[PDB]
Amino acid sequence: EVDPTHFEKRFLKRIRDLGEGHFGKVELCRYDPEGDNTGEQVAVKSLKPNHIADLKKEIEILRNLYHENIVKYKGICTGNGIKLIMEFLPSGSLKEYLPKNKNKINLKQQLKYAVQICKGMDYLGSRQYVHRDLAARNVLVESEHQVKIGDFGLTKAIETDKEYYTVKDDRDSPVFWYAPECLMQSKFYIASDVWSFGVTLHELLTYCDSDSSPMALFLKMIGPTHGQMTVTRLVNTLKEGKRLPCPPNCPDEVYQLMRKCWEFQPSNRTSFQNLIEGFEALL
Ligand SMILES: Cc1n[nH]c2[nH]c(=O)cc([C@H]3CC[C@H](CC#N)CC3)c12
Repeated sequence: EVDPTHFEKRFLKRIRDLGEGHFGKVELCRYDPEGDNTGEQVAVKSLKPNHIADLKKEIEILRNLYHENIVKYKGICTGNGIKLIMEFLPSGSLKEYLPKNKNKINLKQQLKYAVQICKGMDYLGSRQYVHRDLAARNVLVESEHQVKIGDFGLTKAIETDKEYYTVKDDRDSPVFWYAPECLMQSKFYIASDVWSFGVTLHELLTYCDSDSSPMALFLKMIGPTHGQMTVTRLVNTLKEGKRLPCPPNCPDEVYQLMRKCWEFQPSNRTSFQNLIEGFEALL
């Protein structure tokens, strides 16, 4: 019998590199058994040359997630060493899509994408998981009307009888998408992911312009060349009460909901289900 989720490594042939996430690297590949370039194009995540247990945990997370605004698990490709086979969204991430499609995508469509991310993140949060990496580069574009969350490499399960995941390894962390308690105390909540959405929402409203990215804007405020002290400087700036400014051609009613995602203490911060009600009211 043939398992459809069991992808043989020999048939799987590469096309291009799509992205790389700390240790795992994601490559576009054509799975073509018959050998005439008629095969299905699939996204193929695998380890950069261990973090096999981390990838195996990521695989088992994604396999059991079923949601419209979350990327589809297609299968696995297994000597040891394992590869995660996902569906291929050709339009790509918001980082690549939004700059190239400013004419098609308007504020009304941007808020629809924003709701769809929250619906994916609320589904994720309700299943006792914490994402730890919500940024525009990880938000994929299925079509002009649909977006999906297309990476779960830093996704971890919230522990037993506790409201946060105690972070151990944090070498390459997106510090400019991270809330103060993640930077300071190194313990990641669901309310932390709301902060990360707030920055993703800013990225979305700015059409993922590199000149006005979160990294670029924070570096303009705190200082461009401080290196090792950058993160402690970044906290001290957020302690004073200095947030990312309102994007150009962004309403205050949108920006105020974005500001509610960046309240200092997580206990008095807005949630995803609350944000859906906020955006839909404007729609
Ligand atoms: C899955 C995935 N399926 N289809 C796609 N098309 C893309 O252009 C990019 C991707 C992904 C490539 C890997 C990055 C990881 C990061 N940071 C997320 C985005 C995918």
